[PDB]
Amino acid sequence: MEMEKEFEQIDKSGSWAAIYQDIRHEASDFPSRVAKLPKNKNRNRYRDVSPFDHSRIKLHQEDNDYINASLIKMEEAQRSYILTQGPLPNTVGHFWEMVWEQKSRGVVMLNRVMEKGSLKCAQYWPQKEEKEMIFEDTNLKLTLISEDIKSYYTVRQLELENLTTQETREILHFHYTTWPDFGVPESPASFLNFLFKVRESGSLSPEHGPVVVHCSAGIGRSGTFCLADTCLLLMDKRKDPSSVDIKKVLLEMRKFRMGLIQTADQLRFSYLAVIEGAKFIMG
Ligand SMILES: O=C1CN2C[C@H](N1)c1ccccc1S2(=O)=O
Repeated sequence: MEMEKEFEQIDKSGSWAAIYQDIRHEASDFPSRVAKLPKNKNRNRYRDVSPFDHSRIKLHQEDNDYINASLIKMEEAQRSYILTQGPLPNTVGHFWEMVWEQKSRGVVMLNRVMEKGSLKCAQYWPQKEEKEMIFEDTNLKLTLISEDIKSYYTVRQLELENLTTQETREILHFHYTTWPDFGVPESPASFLNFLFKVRESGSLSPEHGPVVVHCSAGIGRSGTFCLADTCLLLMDKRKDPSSVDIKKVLLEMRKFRMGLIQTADQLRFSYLAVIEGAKFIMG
């Protein structure tokens, strides 16, 4: 079926939970043996969210190459994304090592450091120009260059230096700051505006390594971001845009990381975002 009318048909019939459970039943199951090794316990935020072995990002290190991060490679859309958990106190150096080694231009953050009164990720970037951060375990230096605070999101320019070679690179930090503590946003308009700002920066384009996208677990909000982006790109590429099937795209993405889209409300919000986004694109 088309999307917008499949949408109204699920709303009127109140069957979002059943649609979402079908997706959960049909989703791929692949091994995640490296994630579960005892030496990696303090590298995982949640025991039930792990990268598959076949698609995990490897650190360029001989001691321990493990990080909780996955490469989502979308072949028809010609887009790639790295989806990862919010960094832990003992993995902030690994996180920036990955950004460096994979040649990413941008980092997309969809959570606040504290939500619901608990810590959802480490404070992994510097908050003041004159107070830079040094990660001694991976030999990197990180400096805040500029910050632009808007009503729904903040954009930061950061300098990452490999202290071993003295090479430097400019990294863009795109921080969506207004996702509610409970539920999903009422309108997709500010999320779409944010997606378009990431696109306009070049951070999603083939002349760079894959964008790094995270929330707390790196599957819910993060899944919503890449699902909406890929669906909108396919609608621009195909002769028949009504052929884009959001449930099929989501199952393709779940071949590369488990659990993408965590609730039926997140699934409905993804539909809404793609539907509204397709109208603004045209033309
Ligand atoms: O509260 C935490 C802090 N760490 C990351 C994660 N959650 C965890 C989970 C199991 C054992 C140890 C750890 S940790 O490394 O202390």
